[PDB]
Amino acid sequence: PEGVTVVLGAQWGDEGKGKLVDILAAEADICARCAGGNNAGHTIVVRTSYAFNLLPSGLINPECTAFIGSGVVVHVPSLFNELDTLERKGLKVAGRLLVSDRAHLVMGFHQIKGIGPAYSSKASRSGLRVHHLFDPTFPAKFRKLMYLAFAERLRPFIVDGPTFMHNALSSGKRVLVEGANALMLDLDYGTYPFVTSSSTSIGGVVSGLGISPFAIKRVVGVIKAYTTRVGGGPFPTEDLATVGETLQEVGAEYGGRRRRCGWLDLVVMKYSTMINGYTSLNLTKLDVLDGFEEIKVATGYKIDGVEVEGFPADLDRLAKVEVQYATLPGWKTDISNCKTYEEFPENAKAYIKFIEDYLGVKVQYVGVGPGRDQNVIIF
Amino acid sequence: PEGVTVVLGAQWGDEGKGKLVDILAAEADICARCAGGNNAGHTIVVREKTSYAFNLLPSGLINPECTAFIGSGVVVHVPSLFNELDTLERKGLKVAGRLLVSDRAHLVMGFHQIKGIGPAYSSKASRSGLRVHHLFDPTFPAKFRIEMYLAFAERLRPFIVDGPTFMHNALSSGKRVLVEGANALMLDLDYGTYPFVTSSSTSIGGVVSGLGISPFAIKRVVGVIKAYTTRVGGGPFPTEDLATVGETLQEVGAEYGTVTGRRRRCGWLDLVVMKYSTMINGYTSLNLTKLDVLDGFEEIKVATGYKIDGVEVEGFPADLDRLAKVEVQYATLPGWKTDISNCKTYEEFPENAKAYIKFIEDYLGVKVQYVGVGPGRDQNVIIF
Repeated sequence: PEGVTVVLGAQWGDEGKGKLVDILAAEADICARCAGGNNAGHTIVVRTSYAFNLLPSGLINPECTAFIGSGVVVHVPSLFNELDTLERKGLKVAGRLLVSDRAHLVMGFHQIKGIGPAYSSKASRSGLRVHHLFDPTFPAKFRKLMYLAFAERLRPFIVDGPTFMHNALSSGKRVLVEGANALMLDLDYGTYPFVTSSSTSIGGVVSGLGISPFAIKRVVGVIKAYTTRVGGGPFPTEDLATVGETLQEVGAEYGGRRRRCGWLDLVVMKYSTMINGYTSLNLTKLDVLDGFEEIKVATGYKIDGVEVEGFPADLDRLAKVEVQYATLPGWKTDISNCKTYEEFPENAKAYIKFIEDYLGVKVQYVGVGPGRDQNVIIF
Repeated sequence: PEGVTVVLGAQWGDEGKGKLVDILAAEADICARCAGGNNAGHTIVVREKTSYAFNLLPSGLINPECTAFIGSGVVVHVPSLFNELDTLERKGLKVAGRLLVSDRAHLVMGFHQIKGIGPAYSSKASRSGLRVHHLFDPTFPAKFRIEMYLAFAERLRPFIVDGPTFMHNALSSGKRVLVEGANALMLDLDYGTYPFVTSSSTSIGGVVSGLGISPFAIKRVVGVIKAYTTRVGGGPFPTEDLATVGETLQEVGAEYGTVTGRRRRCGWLDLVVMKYSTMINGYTSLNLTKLDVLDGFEEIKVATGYKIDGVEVEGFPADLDRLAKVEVQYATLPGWKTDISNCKTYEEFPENAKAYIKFIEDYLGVKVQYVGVGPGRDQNVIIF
């Protein structure tokens, strides 16, 4: 598919989008970050473990060019620390990495991790951008609150972002975008104030790459088969007993701190679908439910007996929600080695179909194990 | 077009997008602001003449059956909102009851203005900002660290909606939505002449984000391009004319600040800017405005390229020092030396006004659909 394929986290993050991106990166010329900081650290294992944080994980495909868009905020020392770690693990990066000269810089005083403060300076228009590193007045306006050494290593990566991307699109490149974090952590549309400091959604891709909405061809939402959260604020399907602990342990849901775990929440997913306009879904970690006799799925919110439309901006109202559940029979079998849709147990299919039918969006990829190879492509 | 039609300023603002909005609002069910603040002062005149100032509110309200929507991406100063609203109604234009505001829009507070748009977007990024739903939150006074905003809260209540749902329902039931971009592309927080830009997106991405919709829902994006270039702020301005061309554009185009009275910086049409602008926004067609301002020009220059040290510059430079050293390549086109203000079809245009339009079209590869040829409401030409 010529043009732009986008991969977005659909919930509150850690959905495990890495394997999909890796699958998709094999058919992509360019892999790009459009927004956010080095705040969505994640690892993928290949034949050897590769850590990606600021850099597009599509770099695992050797013929891919990686691109950092103008919407990103960049901590230069972390960038090179991350790059050097990858190359000293045998992955050639330097000849394939391009950085928009308009991306903003996370400074040392920003970490007094600094992503939020960097986006704050940006809004203030007192922030410094990548092109400032080659500006002879850089030291002066820095003092108004070593990089020069980094500027030299960075110099050959620098491009004019709008131009690079336009040329890519014009010459018919297939471009893959890796969304940072996830929808419910979006600055506008997430559980504010428990969100990140920038767009995590599809608009952030249009803004962050400076492209036409017309160039977006696919938007694949990554939906974990159950829900997790890291931060505070409400979490309607959270389980604080045995179910929560089983999800925690079987799903290896830790950063070292355990993640909050809960049933799948399709009220969240319906709102997420509304904002992002998913063309298909990646249902991940489905194997984590292999041992469950029964599986509940949130299908509705009520307050004082009346159906609640959409997702509430007010968190006290969100806290008062009474969750309506569907209960689905488990499959009680190891699906970790399924390789076609047809090998799925009947109740695993039913589970996928329930999600599809509820959301009106087809499920295209299914992650069924921790390994790179452990996926099912449905169409 | 069922779905979203967007109107975006293509240069550094003040292109005169009002007549276009007025034209499009007549065929729109909903008119929306998606991003920015009360920062784009603009007026519409109707018939024996009466002028309506729109700032925060969609000027699409000039069509009486149209519903106005303020998106989640907007930053809102509530007292200004009601000052503007009451003035429109006290001139006989009914607004209250056609106006809906996303409960996720952020609030411009008084201490932000010590206009406050920037500081409000700064609080948003810090996630310490207050949003519209907070006005109905009993902890509002606590985290403020007032009596007037609670009074405003009550007037505000029947306007408040869930933004994503309202827009989703609108698109589902086939409503025609018109989005009025604020300011212009070269003032975009990412892509403009930073730091001489506004504090948010003025471009097409800000629409997708600010209304919380799918890129697929965007049907048309009409760029408003003034027949010459103006600027208000500091920083470089490649086609700026500091002499007689500048003063003539300034005077004939009435290029004075809305409230400040301060003359705008004026220069030739710059298509290098427009090529870059097109690149970001992906215009489906163009609105060429104030073409009549060139009616008295014997020759008209148009920037077609930038060079630095004799070598052509691709795109637009992020570095302003590099922009400042740009040496501009101009084409020179013969004027038409005639009054085009009463033309009402393309065919009535003088041969050299047609040439000017075609030159713009051929250079940018985007067709010109509307041409403004005078200050009056009626004074425009629809080409197709």
